[PDB]
Amino acid sequence: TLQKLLSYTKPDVAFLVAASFFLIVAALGETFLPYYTGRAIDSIVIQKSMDQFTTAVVVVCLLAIGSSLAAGIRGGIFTLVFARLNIRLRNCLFRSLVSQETSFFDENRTGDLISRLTSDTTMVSDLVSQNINIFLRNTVKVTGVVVFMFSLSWQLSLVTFMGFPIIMMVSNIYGKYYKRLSKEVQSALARASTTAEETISAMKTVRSFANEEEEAEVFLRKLQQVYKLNRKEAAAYMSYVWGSGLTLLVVQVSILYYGGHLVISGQMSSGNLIAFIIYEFVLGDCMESVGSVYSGLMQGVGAAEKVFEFIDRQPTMVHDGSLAPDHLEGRVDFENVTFTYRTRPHTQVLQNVSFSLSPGKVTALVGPSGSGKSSCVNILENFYPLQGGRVLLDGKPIGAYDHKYLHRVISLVSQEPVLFARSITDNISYGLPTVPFEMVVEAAQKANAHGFIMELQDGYSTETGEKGAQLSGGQKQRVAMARALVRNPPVLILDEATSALDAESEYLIQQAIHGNLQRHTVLIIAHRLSTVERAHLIVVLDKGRVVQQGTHQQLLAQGGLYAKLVQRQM
Amino acid sequence: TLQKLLSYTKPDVAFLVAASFFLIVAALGETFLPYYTGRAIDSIVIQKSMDQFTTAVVVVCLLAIGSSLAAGIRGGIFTLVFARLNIRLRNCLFRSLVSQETSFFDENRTGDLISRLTSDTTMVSDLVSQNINIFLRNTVKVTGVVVFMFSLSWQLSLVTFMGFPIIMMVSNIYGKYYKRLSKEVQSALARASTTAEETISAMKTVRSFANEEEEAEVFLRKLQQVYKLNRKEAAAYMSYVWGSGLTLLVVQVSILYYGGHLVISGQMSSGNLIAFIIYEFVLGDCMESVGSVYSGLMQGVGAAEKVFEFIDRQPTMVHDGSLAPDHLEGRVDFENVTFTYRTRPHTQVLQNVSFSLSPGKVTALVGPSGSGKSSCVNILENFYPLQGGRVLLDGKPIGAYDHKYLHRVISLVSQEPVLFARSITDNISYGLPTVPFEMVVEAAQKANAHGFIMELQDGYSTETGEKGAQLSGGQKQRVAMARALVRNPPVLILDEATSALDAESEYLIQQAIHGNLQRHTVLIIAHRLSTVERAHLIVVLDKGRVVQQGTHQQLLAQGGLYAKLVQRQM
Ligand SMILES: CCCCCCCCCCCCCCCCCC(=O)O[C@@H](COC(=O)CCCCCCCCCCCCCCC)COP(=O)(O)OC[C@H](O)CO
Repeated sequence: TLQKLLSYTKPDVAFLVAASFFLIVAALGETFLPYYTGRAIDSIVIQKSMDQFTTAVVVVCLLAIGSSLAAGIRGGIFTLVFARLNIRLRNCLFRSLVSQETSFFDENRTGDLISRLTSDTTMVSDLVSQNINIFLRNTVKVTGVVVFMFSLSWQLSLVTFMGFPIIMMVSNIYGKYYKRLSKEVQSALARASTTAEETISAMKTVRSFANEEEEAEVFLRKLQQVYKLNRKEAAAYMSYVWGSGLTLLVVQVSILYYGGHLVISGQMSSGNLIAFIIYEFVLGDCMESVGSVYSGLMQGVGAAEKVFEFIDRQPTMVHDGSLAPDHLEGRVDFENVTFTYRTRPHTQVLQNVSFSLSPGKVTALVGPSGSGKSSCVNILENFYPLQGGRVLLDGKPIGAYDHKYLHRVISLVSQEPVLFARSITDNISYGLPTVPFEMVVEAAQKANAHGFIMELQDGYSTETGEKGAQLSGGQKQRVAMARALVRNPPVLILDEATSALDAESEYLIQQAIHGNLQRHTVLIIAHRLSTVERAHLIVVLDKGRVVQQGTHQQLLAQGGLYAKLVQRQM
Repeated sequence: TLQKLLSYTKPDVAFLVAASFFLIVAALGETFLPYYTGRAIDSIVIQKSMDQFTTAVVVVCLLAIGSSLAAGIRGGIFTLVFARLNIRLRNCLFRSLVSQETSFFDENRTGDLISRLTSDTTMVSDLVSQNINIFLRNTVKVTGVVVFMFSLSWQLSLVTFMGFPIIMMVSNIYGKYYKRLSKEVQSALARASTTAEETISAMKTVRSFANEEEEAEVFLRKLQQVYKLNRKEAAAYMSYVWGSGLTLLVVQVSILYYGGHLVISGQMSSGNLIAFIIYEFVLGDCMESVGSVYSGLMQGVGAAEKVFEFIDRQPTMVHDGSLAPDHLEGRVDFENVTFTYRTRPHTQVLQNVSFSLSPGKVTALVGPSGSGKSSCVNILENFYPLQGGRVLLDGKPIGAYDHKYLHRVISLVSQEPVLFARSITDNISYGLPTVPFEMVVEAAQKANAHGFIMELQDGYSTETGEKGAQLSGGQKQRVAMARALVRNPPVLILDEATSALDAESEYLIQQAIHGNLQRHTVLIIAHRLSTVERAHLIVVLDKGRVVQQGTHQQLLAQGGLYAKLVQRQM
């Protein structure tokens, strides 16, 4: 997958080569430093002079200042690459995530698709800011240090290189054993704590049995076992500290003592021995840090397969519409449509339904509250495709009209009309470009929204603050109705609350003034039967099939599947 | 606090004094080491001989071995103190988190009252062990190091003490500024992620407007602000590294050069210069470690307050009642009780109810399906207190009796009878010990619990696996029904949920043996109006006063609110 992660850095090679060059300079400065420290000490003790001027100068000016400056500049350019990579991953992932067909969002969760947008992209940008930085820096420094301490005195080099594996071996053995015993104690305490968790979380029954003493005592037993487990963990820790400490001591004193014999023999200088000891410590620390960072880098490159998982997934439907004639009537028809989801294809919610809607006239819908009525709402909004059948808007199917045009000639208001945390002069005129104020005023009046709006804390621009949860259901549905009416839509798809505790004048006036005195091929989805009393063609349905048509007077006349419900209401 | 926290270590004084002494020894050895290292280098350079061998000995054996062994023993004894303190706190906390009156369990949560237990007692023991370890160790070692590097050469100590505060001040300044800018960048990225989250989490209403593109654009610009906020953070990081590095360098080079002149002038000996530089490094490291760890210690004692608020919180309702007669009659009478909650004391959910149960005679209780009927069982089980009224039980009220004897005379069967993770021989004697297994199977046959026990995959003594889901509704109902008979209770209580998943076999076994044949003053709080199949009395009340009594044939005659329920339902 690293053939991809390169391609999302290809517009950053300028920053990358600048940062890499200054990284290499920083490492070389910090690995040429100890040799000249050794030359300084040797200039003190061997030739007692003021050659120390020139050597302290060589240390302080070029090597030290160069290391510090290059370190700062490498830090700067890597922070810049971090932010630019973060921004471009977030933008590409979103812009190709918000263009999937809705069944995508029905399958996958929402907390997961926000984890994969904040935390995962943070990890896959730290993979290039931090971990590759540290790993490459310390690799260059380790190579430099090894070559130096070979050039200085290869006897001590051979000694310490036969030495370091012994330290690593004993430390790793005892550390792994102690870690195992520590994990065992942690698991024992959690298992012993789950009993207290349950007896706390179900205190009613225990109270009913007067059995609290025999829960304190079982906790005392299930804990008093952990102590006898823990003594062994203490002993293992003690022996681990002894083992690591004494092996490190033996290697270090062997180094210093062989070095002493060399310096007295006359095969080195005091400066080169001090240089060798400092190089030994630097090599130890750098080996430690390189060994540490591999966990983080493995975790990062594992996280880099969640972003690229979604950042290019082909959508399963195309919005290939082209037509957009400005003049419609609104002949919503259905041609034996049967529809099922993509989540459970064997169950059925609509079977060969074929019912029409007369232009410019109300046409409600109702069912047994157990069959699929909402599914006709979700099919007409062109969310999901169809299995069998076809739907058409004034002759041509809805698969042919232009996308924004199609959802501008239809509308929707629903059971839970969500209002995004914005201004109410924006929530109303949501999807269409900045229509002026007076149209919004006429719209809010035409849904009894303008009533309360002027009585809020500012009027129209009262942004729906407090994380967008301040308004109540009545104003909610009325402002939603205002939102659909702004577009002047030839069709409308309306839904009604199950409690129906609102003013309720809006729906009857929609059957009377809002949609009856104008071209509005309104459809209704009614749970509360307070609107059955007036309609045009109540097409009651069940099991995904049409059973009755015509006015609900004939439903009362042919009292099948409907007259049973009106007695269930009273 | 600190005083009680000390009072919960009082049994550990032996372990504490032993570990403290060994901590002192380890710190003293590790601070005596570098002086003798400097003496070794001295003997290499100044008087080139094998007088070095004495000093390599006095470094490798005494100081190094002693330091490492003492560190091992200190680590071991602090692990033992950690586990003992953790155990004692958890035991005492759970001992006094189960003896509180149940209103205290209603008010508080249950996720908190386990997170508190586990993680907070972990923190309180971790405070003492880990951080008093680190703080006390580094205090002793820093005192020793300062005394030495004053003993060696005082001009050098005065120069490095003019040096270290300047390093600390410059690092402090620039680190504060850089952390400020990094925090602002994190906040801006989180804000833009929230504006993307409100569109991910509300996809359907967005799709309804063909408004994904403007959402992608809003996200793009809300990101392209972060880049401009981030360049300033890059410059802050640059200057932070430059400032810290250059100050540290100037201090170090001034010290090394002044030491060079000191060695040239005969004022010192090169071994003491190496000793002084090693002491400078050690002192810097330990100062940084203490400066890190004080914050963790303060956080630890800030968490250590959450335990002692519950350790000795006195219980509200004390079960000081102490009485247990041999035999009894079993006449329960709710006598003008004035019961009141403590979670919403404005309302009076039960005010002066008056009705008496009869020995062996069923007394069903149903109500208006919204009013307070579910409280009577909690009144009977002596959960909550009561202001006025006295439930007289055979000469004495319930409050006078023994706790265990009380809940051994009375039982209950909840709606969803909670059954903890045990075996189905444990549960059928929860509080009652030393039960013969044939009594268990007999009192399981009396409620038809023998059915799904033998066919379950382990025989009789099957453990309730998967955290209590290997049984179902009617199963666990028959289980709890088997519970309420193993104790031979002269009083019984029952309840049942609105689902009524059992196929009415519960009522067949109610009227079978322990409702008519055996003497059990059965009460019942039944939904769905199913208990009217048979009754020896019926109480229907509302909010404290009883409106209807007598057998249900009077309820047919006195058709108030009752005869309409059987016809409205289906
Ligand atoms: C960083 C900016 C530097 C600017 C220039 C300053 C010039 C003076 C400093 C020289 C540059 C060194 C830069 C990198 C060094 C980092 C590693 C380090 O500091 O290690 C020292 C400190 O490491 C420690 O923490 C020491 C603690 C243990 C003491 C070790 C004693 C000798 C080992 C034998 C004892 C055996 C027991 C071993 C237990 C670890 C080791 O001291 P040394 O005496 O070996 O050499 C230092 C030299 O004399 C400076 O002039």
